[PDB]
Amino acid sequence: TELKGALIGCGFFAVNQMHAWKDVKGAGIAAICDRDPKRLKLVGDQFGIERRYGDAAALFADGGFDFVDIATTVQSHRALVEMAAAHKVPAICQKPFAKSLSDAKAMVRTCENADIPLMVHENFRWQTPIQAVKAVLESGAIGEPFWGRFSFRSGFDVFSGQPYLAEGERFIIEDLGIHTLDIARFILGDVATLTARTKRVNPKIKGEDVATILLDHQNGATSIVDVSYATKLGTEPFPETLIDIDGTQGTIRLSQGYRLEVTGPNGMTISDASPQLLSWASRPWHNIQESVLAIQQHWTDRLSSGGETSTSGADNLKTFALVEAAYESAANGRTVDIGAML
Amino acid sequence: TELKGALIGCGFFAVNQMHAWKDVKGAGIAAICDRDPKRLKLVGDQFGIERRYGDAAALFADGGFDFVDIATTVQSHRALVEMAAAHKVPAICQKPFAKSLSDAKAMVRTCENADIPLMVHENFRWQTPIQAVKAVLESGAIGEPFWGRFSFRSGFDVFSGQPYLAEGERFIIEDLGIHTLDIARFILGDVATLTARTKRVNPKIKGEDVATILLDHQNGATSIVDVSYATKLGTEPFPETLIDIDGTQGTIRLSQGYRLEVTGPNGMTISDASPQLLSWASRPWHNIQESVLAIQQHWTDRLSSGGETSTSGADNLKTFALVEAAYESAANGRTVDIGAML
Ligand SMILES: NC(=O)c1ccc[n+]([C@@H]2O[C@H](COP(=O)([O-])OP(=O)(O)OC[C@H]3O[C@@H](n4cnc5c(N)ncnc54)[C@H](O)[C@@H]3O)[C@@H](O)[C@H]2O)c1
Ligand SMILES: NC(=O)c1ccc[n+]([C@@H]2O[C@H](COP(=O)([O-])OP(=O)(O)OC[C@H]3O[C@@H](n4cnc5c(N)ncnc54)[C@H](O)[C@@H]3O)[C@@H](O)[C@H]2O)c1
Ligand SMILES: CC(C)(O)[C@H](O)C(=O)O
Ligand SMILES: CC(C)(O)[C@H](O)C(=O)O
Ligand SMILES: [Mg+2]
Ligand SMILES: [Mg+2]
Repeated sequence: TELKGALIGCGFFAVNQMHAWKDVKGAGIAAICDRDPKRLKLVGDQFGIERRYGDAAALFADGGFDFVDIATTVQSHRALVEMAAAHKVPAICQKPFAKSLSDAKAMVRTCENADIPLMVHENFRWQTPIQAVKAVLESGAIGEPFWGRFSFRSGFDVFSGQPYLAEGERFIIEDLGIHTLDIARFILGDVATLTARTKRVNPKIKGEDVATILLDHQNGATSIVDVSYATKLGTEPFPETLIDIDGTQGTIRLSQGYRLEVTGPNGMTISDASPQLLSWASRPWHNIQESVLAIQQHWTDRLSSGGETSTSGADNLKTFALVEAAYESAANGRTVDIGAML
Repeated sequence: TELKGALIGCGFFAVNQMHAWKDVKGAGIAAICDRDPKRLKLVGDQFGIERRYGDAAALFADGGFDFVDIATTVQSHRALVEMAAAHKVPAICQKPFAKSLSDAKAMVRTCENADIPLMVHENFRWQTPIQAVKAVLESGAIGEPFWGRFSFRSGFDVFSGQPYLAEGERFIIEDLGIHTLDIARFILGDVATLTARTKRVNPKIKGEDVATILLDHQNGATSIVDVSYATKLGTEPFPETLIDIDGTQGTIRLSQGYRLEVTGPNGMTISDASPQLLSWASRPWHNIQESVLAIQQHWTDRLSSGGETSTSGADNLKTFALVEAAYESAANGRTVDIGAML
């Protein structure tokens, strides 16, 4: 049977989510919503969507959908999730989850009280290369992991497609580090303590565009999360996340161009962990775009079976707390206890 | 007209220093000293040295040398440098400089009061690839540096050539990280604050074999110093230090195999930054062995010109403070102020 979705926020990234919902087996978009009638019209016509709302309140009043997909900017996330919980509509919410850890917890609390699933659309861990790093480590190929590096250093002009990124006092950790930190948790488990440093290099923005974060994982592992939008390389890696993992019996090295090198007791293997190229995908976004389909299918599968999602609201709190801790650490110059925040 | 040197400590690394002394123009070794008569004979015969001593006191009593090269283990460093100062003999001392920052400071003050040059033999910054990274950065090719990584991750059995490294409670930071931290200072300047984590992976050693360090440089830059002797790769990089620098106008990437990539406003260049393999050198140590010639020739030039050496006693205090601070940080879990130690 065929699940019916409403997408709220028909913006730049929502277009990818709409393409992917078409591709998803067992779900489709029955209605869309946007405050901007130019976007409502553009996306409605492109994807052949008849039901079109100028405000979310009216969309929820009319009903007719089994889940909601919140692709708006952060300012409206809490309100829209709360509206979803009040109407008992299962909700997907884009990152950043909320404006603070408090708002995030209240959002998780409200959805639990209404007994509806809540998933954060956190798609970086759903990329094919990141899945492959996880599979290799889980298999036992390199023994117990003790050290990692998770790197996203770019000079790509993200500000064209996403103008708001140049305007906030907070930029790179909230926008991108949120993903890289999620990957660190996904691969090496939850974090106990964290230390962070930030810098603004680009003179045309208001926010920090370089962040370096040292993680002490609960399992004993140390990792480095380093992110930059001021790194000028001869070959632009956007939007590849590069990963080094050292274990007691081996190494994983995910390097640029999706090359995956695994050394264990048996010896070295090299694999191509490149993503697929979907019909609607576009270089260099294709890795992210594939991961949109993966996470949207995952949601659809879990909604049908009754299980929890991988980047559930509850789980995402442990990612989001690292974002808020990194800002705190960067300002105070202090190591921050994550356990105490949650 | 050559400067006549005396070498104290005819151990395994001293062989490299003796070879290089032969190559150095304007200096040579006239006497040697070792407490072990087997080593005194081996090195004496190999290099054709007539004057041979069983103790440094008798050596300094007889005199007849212009400088002293101390290649003993750390225990006798303070005593030998003090003997040198009291006999007004310019002194080179192997790393680690001393057992504590306190001893090193007193060693520096004694040489300053005796009006004699004191160089620490700290040779990693004299490696051809590392000099190449310095030169590129100073040229302004990548603008002002804001971020760096300095990385030495090996699975190499250093314990055969140097069995004392397996014995002590302190291992990788004191032995290897001392170099990596010195390089970080050389490239990005002095450090204000420091945070460090350590781990023992290898079951068959007493000390820590993994260390990850975060540096806040006085000039505003942030760097990562990560060192490991428990890293099992498909190609062994021992003993290469891999360096990434990001600047306002470009990047530097010194990668495995002495590959030096520089991206700036005029495109990207790729060059070979590998060492000259000297007649007496031997792979893969030829990197370290060339730097022995470079630093000893440097000493000899500065002893003639009367200028301060690059890794002088006074300079090396600012590297040694970082080793001490890193052990402290790793035990405390706290960030350490470097300026308050000096
Ligand atoms: N990898 C990823 O998953 C990924 C990639 C890019 C962006 N994002 C995230 O997606 C979100 C949206 O990013 P974007 O670049 O598409 O922004 P955008 O500004 O292009 O789109 C937001 C849209 O939502 C509408 N909107 C805002 N508030 C609303 C409300 N209360 N009701 C109805 N409509 C509303 C706006 O009119 C706009 O069209 C952001 O939170 C961003 O962090 C995620
Ligand atoms: N890249 C480098 O610069 C590099 C490389 C290896 C070792 N080292 C350093 O060089 C030093 C020596 O290392 P090694 O591996 O050659 O050690 P080693 O044990 O081979 O050599 C030390 C020698 O000094 C002698 N000795 C000790 N105390 C003495 C005293 N009071 N008087 C006279 N002789 C004495 C010993 O008999 C021994 O032969 C160490 O401090 C080490 O940290 C530096
Ligand atoms: C990769 C980008 C540009 O930071 C995007 O905002 C994202 O969150 O995926
Ligand atoms: C770190 C090494 C290679 O073991 C050696 O002691 C050195 O200082 O070069
Ligand atoms: Mg579908
Ligand atoms: Mg000579």
